[PDB]
Amino acid sequence: PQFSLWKRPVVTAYIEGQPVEVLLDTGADDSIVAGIELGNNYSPKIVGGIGGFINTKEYKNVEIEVLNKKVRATIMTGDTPINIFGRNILTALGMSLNL
Amino acid sequence: PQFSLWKRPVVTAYIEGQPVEVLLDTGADDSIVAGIELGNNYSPKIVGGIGGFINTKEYKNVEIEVLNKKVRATIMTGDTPINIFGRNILTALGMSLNL
Ligand SMILES: CC(C)CN(C[C@@H](O)[C@H](Cc1ccccc1)NC(=O)O[C@H]1CO[C@H]2OCC[C@H]21)S(=O)(=O)c1ccc(N)cc1
Ligand SMILES: [Cl-]
Ligand SMILES: [Cl-]
Ligand SMILES: [Cl-]
Ligand SMILES: [Cl-]
Ligand SMILES: [Cl-]
Ligand SMILES: [Cl-]
Ligand SMILES: [Cl-]
Ligand SMILES: [Cl-]
Ligand code: NA
Ligand SMILES: [Zn+2]
Ligand SMILES: [Zn+2]
Ligand SMILES: [Zn+2]
Ligand SMILES: [Zn+2]
Ligand SMILES: [Zn+2]
Ligand SMILES: [Zn+2]
Ligand SMILES: [Zn+2]
Ligand SMILES: [Zn+2]
Ligand SMILES: [Zn+2]
Repeated sequence: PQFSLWKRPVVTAYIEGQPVEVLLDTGADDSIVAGIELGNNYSPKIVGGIGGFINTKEYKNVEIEVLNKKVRATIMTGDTPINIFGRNILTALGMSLNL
Repeated sequence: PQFSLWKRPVVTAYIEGQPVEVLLDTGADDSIVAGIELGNNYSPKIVGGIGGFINTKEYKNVEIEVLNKKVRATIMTGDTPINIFGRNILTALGMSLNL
């Protein structure tokens, strides 16, 4: 698939079966999702964005389905205004930025 | 050129001739840089992300040299923690995000 970036590169995904809208974000190291409930097996993490820092819940080895692929990856849940798949997932998917 | 996303995609750009390192960010609609003064002809705007919001100043038709290309583009200035070249610049350069 190819994203020409005239529109946001947004897609739908499942995270442990939970449907989400996510932004493919080359500017993010991590993948941050709001709203989904992945349970109590997490570790707290601190994530910094353009405005400051948030606490997140880090879940390892989470099943994610996106772009017709299935991978395992780390998801952090917390208060992001847009759900983002960062480079930890983009690399698992084999994505690249090209010119 | 290809950015494989194992590392942050950061390159050196020249904005009105001054060198800045910038992050090539598909998750950003627009571009925001710190530490460079672009003057009194702007439109104030607020942008939001993780951690909250920041005040910015939006400048039009700014000279940018990056990835051996020269373009004229919209740039915001503000107290951003990292310099971001968002989709308005990536599309001017003809960049794409591919799987
Ligand atoms: C959260 C996204 C919807 C929007 N952001 C772009 C995003 O790529 C930022 C860009 C970014 C990068 C570093 C620092 C601040 C912001 N990355 C980010 O917040 O990533 C966080 C998750 O992974 C971690 O790795 C980097 C910071 C953490 S943003 O910086 O808030 C932003 C919003 C609007 C514009 N026009 C430009 C930038
Ligand atoms: Cl597009
Ligand atoms: Cl489009
Ligand atoms: Cl499913
Ligand atoms: Cl990281
Ligand atoms: Cl941490
Ligand atoms: Cl960690
Ligand atoms: Cl972080
Ligand atoms: Cl391909
Ligand atoms: Na003016
Ligand atoms: Zn398009
Ligand atoms: Zn499934
Ligand atoms: Zn949407
Ligand atoms: Zn991180
Ligand atoms: Zn992080
Ligand atoms: Zn971790
Ligand atoms: Zn030059
Ligand atoms: Zn400051
Ligand atoms: Zn392919």
